[PDB]
Amino acid sequence: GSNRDPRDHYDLLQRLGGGTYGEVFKARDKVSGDLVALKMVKMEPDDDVSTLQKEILILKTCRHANIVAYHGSYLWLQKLWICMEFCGAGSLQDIYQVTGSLSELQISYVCREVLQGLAYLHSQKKIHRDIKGANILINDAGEVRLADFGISAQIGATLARRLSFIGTPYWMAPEVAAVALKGGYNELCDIWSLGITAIELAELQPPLFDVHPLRVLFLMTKSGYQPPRLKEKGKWSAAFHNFIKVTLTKSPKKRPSATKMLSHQLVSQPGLNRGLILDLLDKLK
Amino acid sequence: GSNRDPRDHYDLLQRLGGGEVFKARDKVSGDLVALKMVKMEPDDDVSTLQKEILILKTCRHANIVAYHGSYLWLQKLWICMEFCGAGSLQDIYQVTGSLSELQISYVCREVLQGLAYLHSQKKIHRDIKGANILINDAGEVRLADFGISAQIGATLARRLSFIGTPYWMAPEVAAVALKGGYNELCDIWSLGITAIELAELQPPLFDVHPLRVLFLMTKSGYQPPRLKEKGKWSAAFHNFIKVTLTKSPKKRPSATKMLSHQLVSQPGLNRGLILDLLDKLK
Ligand SMILES: CCN(CC)CCNC(=O)c1c(C)[nH]c(/C=C2\C(=O)Nc3ccc(F)cc32)c1C
Ligand SMILES: CCN(CC)CCNC(=O)c1c(C)[nH]c(/C=C2\C(=O)Nc3ccc(F)cc32)c1C
Repeated sequence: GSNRDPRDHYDLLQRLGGGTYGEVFKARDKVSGDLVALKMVKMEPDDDVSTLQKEILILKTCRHANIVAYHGSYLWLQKLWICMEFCGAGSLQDIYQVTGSLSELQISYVCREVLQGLAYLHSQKKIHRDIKGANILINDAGEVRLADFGISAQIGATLARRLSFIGTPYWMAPEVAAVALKGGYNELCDIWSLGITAIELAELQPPLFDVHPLRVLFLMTKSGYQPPRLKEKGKWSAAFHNFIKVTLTKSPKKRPSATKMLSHQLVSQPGLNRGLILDLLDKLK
Repeated sequence: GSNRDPRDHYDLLQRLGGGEVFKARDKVSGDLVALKMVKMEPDDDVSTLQKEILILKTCRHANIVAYHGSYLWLQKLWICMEFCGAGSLQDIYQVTGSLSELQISYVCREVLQGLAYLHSQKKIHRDIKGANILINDAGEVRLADFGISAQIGATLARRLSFIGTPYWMAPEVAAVALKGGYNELCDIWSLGITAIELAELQPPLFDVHPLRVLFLMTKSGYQPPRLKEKGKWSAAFHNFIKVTLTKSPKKRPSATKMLSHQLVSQPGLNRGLILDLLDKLK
């Protein structure tokens, strides 16, 4: 990247979102006039810039239609600015909080595009680790995009010990919870999270959203633990109930991959296109 | 690193611990080393492992195992390091029983020196415990690695935290299941749990389910653990435990500040205390 003021190339506009992790702002390229998203990562004076730089190189090497495009980065006065593709409708959580439940075909389309993104991430030896409505972006043309590629499947692989992770517990696979008492998870943890995300788009929250997050992880490690299910049987077709059953299979040895899931009836059926989301975006008035 | 068989330079002697480690001897110098072996799959990315190795090459301190080189051969990645003859403190205490207070004080002083270094290099260990603290035949103390960068997933527009063993994790690491993050002071808490582990042979609440231990750390009225038998230990050891086990990371002292504590500043802390403990194995 460059050590320069990003205002040299962009007009900084409205705050789109943020958290403790950092902020994201709308902006416009001064030359082209195209809108972009600018991730702003705040640094402390003693933070190691080289580690941030290393992460950026992953954005420079990975490219896919269903992951937000990367345009460049600016390090300036303890702020790291990352230029990404703008997605006008924000996240699916921003959309379903206004619009209400998504239709079965809208969820089918979302899942297909997210599986295309996951199949790519996984082939590049990355694991997303937090697939959920808030981390799936939608543009004005109704196209689906992941906000990042995740990070390497091998974290601390050279260490003589294992490291587990905590993403958002309601979307975490059982074997990630079990790393607190056993060893190992792999890229299939993202397939379970996609199944919870389908329930989250159908119903307006994931299963057990009112239970404490560490109790949700605890219940997943007990024997006789039953994976979650759609609460209304009649409202959804057999194909959707099966997609939920196979994506939410308890054992990762029996859970299908992103490539295998792209052959499932729910996401292989005709009539899945960006137009179904353009209909969802029309419900904002 | 090299793309060649490590057996070109090393005589492999013994399997040590399962993520596989071998004791070996250098063919030219005759010096013993530990060789870590990582099995790779045909489609694994080589650069990701070699990026990790570089971190190993950049960091150097007496209280972390020395790195000697690496070898890639037929989908096996080998990392050559300093050999620590007595193994881990857990391998030692499972035979010898409880460590003495002076032995614990010397161990903590040495680990704090390693952590102060590790933290100045912007790393976090994330799993300080007896099994991850090595001892050599001379009774010197070494961490088995330098940890990983303090920032993992920093560029992501989301919170993602990487987690060690629940019984040794700080309350703010448990709170990550609800909101926010944590910092390097989580290793100071883990060292306080390790001191109780070396004194009692188990960390606090070892019979409670690991996720239940973490759940209790997020509740209102949570109270940190203490040493069980008050009269066996001096007030300096009780105070060391009290300050390292400060619930709030904002009030918990740094490794540098903990190095001025009476327990680890007292005279007579040297490798001889550990040579005594190693005599109990024989
Ligand atoms: C439907 C609109 N919403 C109300 C319901 C408004 C709230 N949501 C919004 O403003 C919003 C918009 C319009 N874009 C983003 C985020 C990103 C974007 O565009 N490219 C990225 C690339 C990476 C990244 F990590 C985030 C983004 C948000 C949160
Ligand atoms: C006497 C042996 N004991 C039986 C009671 C314990 C068994 N354990 C043993 O033998 C043992 C010994 C003698 N060294 C190690 C490991 C390491 C070593 O030396 N340098 C490293 C550097 C990095 C690392 F990740 C591991 C090691 C073990 C497990």
